[PDB]
Amino acid sequence: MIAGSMVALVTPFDAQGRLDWDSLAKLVDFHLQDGTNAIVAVGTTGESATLDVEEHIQVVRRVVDQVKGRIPVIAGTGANSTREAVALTEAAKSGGADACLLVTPYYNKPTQEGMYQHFRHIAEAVAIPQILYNVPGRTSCDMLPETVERLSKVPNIIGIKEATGDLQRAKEVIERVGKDFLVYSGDDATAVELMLLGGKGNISVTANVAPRAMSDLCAAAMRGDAAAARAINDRLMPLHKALFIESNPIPVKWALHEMGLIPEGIRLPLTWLSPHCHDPLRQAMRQTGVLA
Amino acid sequence: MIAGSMVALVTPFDAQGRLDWDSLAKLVDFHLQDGTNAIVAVGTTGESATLDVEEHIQVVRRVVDQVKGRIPVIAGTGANSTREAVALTEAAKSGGADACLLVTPYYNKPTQEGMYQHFRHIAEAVAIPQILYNVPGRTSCDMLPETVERLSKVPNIIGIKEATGDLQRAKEVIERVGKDFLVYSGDDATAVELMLLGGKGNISVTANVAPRAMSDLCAAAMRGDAAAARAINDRLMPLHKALFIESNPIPVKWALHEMGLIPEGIRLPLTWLSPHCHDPLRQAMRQTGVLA
Repeated sequence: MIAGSMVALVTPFDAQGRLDWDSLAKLVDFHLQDGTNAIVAVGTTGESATLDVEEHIQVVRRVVDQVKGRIPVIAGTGANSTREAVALTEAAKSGGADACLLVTPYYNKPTQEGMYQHFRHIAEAVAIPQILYNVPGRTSCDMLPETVERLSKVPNIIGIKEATGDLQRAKEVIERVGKDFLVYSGDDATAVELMLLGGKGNISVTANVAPRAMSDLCAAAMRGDAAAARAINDRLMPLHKALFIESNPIPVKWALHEMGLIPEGIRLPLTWLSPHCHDPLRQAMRQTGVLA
Repeated sequence: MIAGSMVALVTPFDAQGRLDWDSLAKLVDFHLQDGTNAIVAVGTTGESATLDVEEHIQVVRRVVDQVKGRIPVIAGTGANSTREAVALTEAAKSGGADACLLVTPYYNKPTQEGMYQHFRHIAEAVAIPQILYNVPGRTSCDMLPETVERLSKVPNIIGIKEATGDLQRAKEVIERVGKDFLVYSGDDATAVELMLLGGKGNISVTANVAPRAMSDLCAAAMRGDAAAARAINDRLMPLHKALFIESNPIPVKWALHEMGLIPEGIRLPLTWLSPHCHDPLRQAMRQTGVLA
């Protein structure tokens, strides 16, 4: 049941930076009410980097217990150490997640072969669906198509999150893999086109603030209605952009706080949306009707 | 104490991937023997990404206890999470390291201000010398010259390991900082030019296999003997190149095992030097006199 608009959920912290379960619950009800298809908990937008292993499973567990099978809950469990990816992945599983999102090793720059062995091992170590995650703009390494196809043959690897924002690349992963290997967008601005070429969804930041509009956009795209897709899309386009004027999730939390859904909390090394960027993001929210 | 030829020491693993203390000992004796200026334990080349915290202190502690205070011992303690960086930094201090090496946040892409707050916190939080590390080609982010000058004014942030290999950049940092803030090289091939420009050292990978040559190179370079430095350097040049035929530390470990100094053990997601790179690196080692 994993596809369409999948919010890359933020982890709300109170002013002190401590986890805030009340806000966590409203964001889930928010997405349970407005049509979100899946919730990705504790991934990049959820500030995976600055969470104890302890806070990490507890966020997975409360989203899973709150969702009650009504929607898939995918947990971020990638790490740049294969052993740790196994452990975090094992933790998500016996935690309730329906699948795990695993970013490619970042800082150590593995060879293409090392990336295959890395993911094949996790896939073989833990009985739980696993989605790959390619984002060279952060990891400083790129999983090439040939490596994806190799991985696409592995039993538990159900799909990939392509974030380069490159359509030529996406098309290329789609031509090389089976119909049963799902390709997701990791780029909010061009997700619509990825879906028209065969993609099966969007793991988005934009869905944080416009869930309903993003599931409408995905359904259209994934149903062939290229005209509705690009129309919702160009209407959302300034939010897409504004949501990135500073590294994510610095902006999305600002918005989320402005709609009264989360406290002003973020953990170092992240900062709060710096003052000079407030009004552009504010303008984009008003035009887009997410803020009045 | 801290400058000159500073080997970015590898952490030896046996064939099953367990720490090898005897082999760590020889590497320490080797460097104490062949004149290495300082030892950086558990940094990037020491495969920090794949070491429990248990192993992290076990290694720092063992190098320190063997060094017996004759040479400085810098431990890697950076993390993309400010709290984890303090943690690792504290373990290092209360472990005997003389200084700590801290790479910038690698996947969350913090603002320049965020990088300042982050490093400022670590420096106030733990009474121990701290060196910044900037290597955008891994971290997907770049600390700007203005952020280095600001951090250079913090009490115990003693220097920076600039790895871009961009000399315009090195000059700028040198020109901006006080002369009690030291700039070290993070790019073996251009370290000579960095020191000739005002730099104070090379946290070297090539030093793993040629401690003596790199020590002499650094001495000339840091004296002002440009002609001697560059001569040692174009001589070493094919080793510099070969040692990166695949993401470091993959090549350097191969070299070290061919030399009889460490086992054939590397941790996933890394792989052992792929078959097609063996002879080019063997050739470079023989050309430089490291292997007969």
